[PDB]
Amino acid sequence: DCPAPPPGSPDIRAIGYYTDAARSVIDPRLKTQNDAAVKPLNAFAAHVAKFADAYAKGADEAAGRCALTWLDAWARSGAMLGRMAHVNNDQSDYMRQWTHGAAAMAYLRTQALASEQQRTDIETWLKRLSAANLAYWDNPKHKRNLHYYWTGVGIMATAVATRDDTLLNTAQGIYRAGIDAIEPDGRLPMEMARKRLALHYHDYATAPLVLMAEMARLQGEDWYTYRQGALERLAARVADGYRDPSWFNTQSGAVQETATPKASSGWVEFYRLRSPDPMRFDAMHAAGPFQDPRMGGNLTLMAQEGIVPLP
Repeated sequence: DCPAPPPGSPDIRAIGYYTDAARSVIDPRLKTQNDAAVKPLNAFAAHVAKFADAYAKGADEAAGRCALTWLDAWARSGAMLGRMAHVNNDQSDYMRQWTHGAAAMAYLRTQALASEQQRTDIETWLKRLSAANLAYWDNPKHKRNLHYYWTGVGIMATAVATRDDTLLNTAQGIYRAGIDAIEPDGRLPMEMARKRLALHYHDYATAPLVLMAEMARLQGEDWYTYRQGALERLAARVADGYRDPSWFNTQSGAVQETATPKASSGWVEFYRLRSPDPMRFDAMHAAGPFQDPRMGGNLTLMAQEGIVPLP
């Protein structure tokens, strides 16, 4: 019983909700308007990740076809390929980057059940989404923070699913841009300027880089070896900050919000299997399970069973 797919409009009109210069203080009304506006995008992502999780469970190919049913529908309608709105900020482009990621991840781990018209429809739609998100960064005034790192997620999964080598090289450049931006002390300067949200924005910048390196294993490449030691410092700062936020308080100049690891912090399931000091990540691991549609669904299960379940 595959549920009805929601409509896939070409246009996205998301609304920025930050009111300060450091983009750290949130307007309740401006947030609630954005959520309702992006609700079809947030609903599409959660279901296709859920449909991928049920397929990964085993003995549930219908769930796998259900995710393809949803992806095919948004592919043929040209979803997210139309007009991008800039109310206050570029939130619409950011939502296109996340939803394309969730869409690509759901396709990457379910494509084994795809039909030939489902392949042409979804892969073509995934490639134009990859191109549209990429060209957005050609304006050098768009500053390449975690939204740039998150852009590589949809491109990387599109490249592994379609064996597109140019899209692979493009995603690799996004990943290496993130690793190269880490300072010797393990900080990300554009994420440290977020005042009370410096720890949250260091944590959500680590997730796209971990997921991209984990998808590189699927093509037999170990991207964790690029400038080895840098990613460890940034992940170590995140884990330490959840235990004691004093370093983020000093370097950001503002006391951090008190929040527990959740959702995209599930990159720690993947990275604890790789770190030279995996016990630093015990406390974050204990806060699981971890699921995030923008990263493919359940991160604890994918960290144990692999990202693509064997057909």
